[PDB]
Amino acid sequence: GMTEYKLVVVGAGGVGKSALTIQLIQNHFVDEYDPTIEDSYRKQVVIDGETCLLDILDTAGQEEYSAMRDQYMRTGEGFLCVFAINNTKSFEDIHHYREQIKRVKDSEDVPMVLVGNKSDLPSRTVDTKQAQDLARSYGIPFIETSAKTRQGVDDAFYTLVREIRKHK
Ligand SMILES: C[C@H]1CNCCCN1c1nccc(-c2noc([C@@]3(C)CCCc4sc(N)c(C#N)c43)n2)n1
Ligand SMILES: Nc1nc2c(ncn2[C@@H]2O[C@H](COP(=O)(O)OP(=O)(O)O)[C@@H](O)[C@H]2O)c(=O)[nH]1
Ligand SMILES: [Mg+2]
Repeated sequence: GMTEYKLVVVGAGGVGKSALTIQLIQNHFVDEYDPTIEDSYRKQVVIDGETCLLDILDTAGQEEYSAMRDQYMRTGEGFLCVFAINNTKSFEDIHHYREQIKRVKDSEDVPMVLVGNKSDLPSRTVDTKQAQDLARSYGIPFIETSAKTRQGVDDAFYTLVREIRKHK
């Protein structure tokens, strides 16, 4: 049977969660996607020669710590924690996203990748060393991406699948 991997993309509003998801789905950069739309999208891909089905939840909206939202997020098998390299606040939020993921999964071992998006921009405020060091602190991979140019997009999603495979 073809394995399906449920991946959830999280991070502050405006970091490029939708742009990254749509680059994976459409193979096209979408600079404008209603920031309120939270939805899921599937794609069949080959990852290391194995054809699998990805189901990508692109999160959006206000925080809500409720039984129903926790249940929806608990469906995720792996998470991309996305910040933008020109937005320090988005980077400072990362620990909170990781903490909430571990809380809903009730696990100290949740497949996760740190993603530094907007790598095409010159306006960097978060050094690559700081981001690599954050991923090292938490023992997770770090991928530099640009939804604009497609830099890192497969690397981010496919690495997360590799992390789910290691966990399962
Ligand atoms: C960084 C904080 C600090 N608070 C002030 C506003 C900014 N923040 C903020 N904003 C918007 C969203 C989130 C946020 N934090 O986790 C999450 C996710 C989706 C991640 C996956 C696991 C769970 S489980 C659950 N119920 C969630 C929810 N809602 C989440 N989303 N956090
Ligand atoms: N230059 C650049 N802009 C990006 C990139 N990804 C997203 N954007 C822009 O960042 C803003 C937020 O993107 P969006 O995908 O809506 O973020 P979301 O709120 O996390 O879903 C929009 O103005 C996008 O055009 C990227 O990699 N590079
Ligand atoms: Mg969005």
